[PDB]
Amino acid sequence: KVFGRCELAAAMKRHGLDNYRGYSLGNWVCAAKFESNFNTQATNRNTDGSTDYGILQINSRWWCNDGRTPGSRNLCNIPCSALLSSDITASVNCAKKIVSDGNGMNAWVAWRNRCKGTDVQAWIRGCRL
Ligand SMILES: [Cl-]
Ligand SMILES: [Cl-]
Repeated sequence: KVFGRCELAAAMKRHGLDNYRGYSLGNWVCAAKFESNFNTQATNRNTDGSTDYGILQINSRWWCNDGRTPGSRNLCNIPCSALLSSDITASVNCAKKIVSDGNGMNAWVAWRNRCKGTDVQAWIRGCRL
C-alpha cells in the first residue's frame, strides 16, 4: 500500500507514535517519506547482505528474520515479511523498540540526513489529526 501523507500521520497517531520518546509525529512522517516514499512494500539490499523492509526500512541484521541474513538477532521477533503489510502495526511496534535502544531516531539514515533539524511540523500541516 502507498499511503497518503495525512493518512499515514493518522495511522501513526492511532498507534502511539506522536511524541513517542519525545519525537513529534512530523519526525515519523518525514522518516517514512524518505525511507520508503510511504510504500509498505519497499525493500532495499545492503552491502553486508542485510535487507531493509517496509515503510520504516527496518534492517534484517538486528530487528527481523528474513532467513538469509547470517547472525540475525531478530530483536522484534517477527518475519521481515510481516513489515510489508498494508497494516503498519508490526512496523510501528518494532520501530518503538528501535527508537528506545539508545541512539533514538538516528538509527534511520534518512531521518538523520533529511529530517533532523528541519521544520518537521510541515509534514503534518493540513491534516485532520
Ligand atoms: Cl510534528
Ligand atoms: Cl532520543
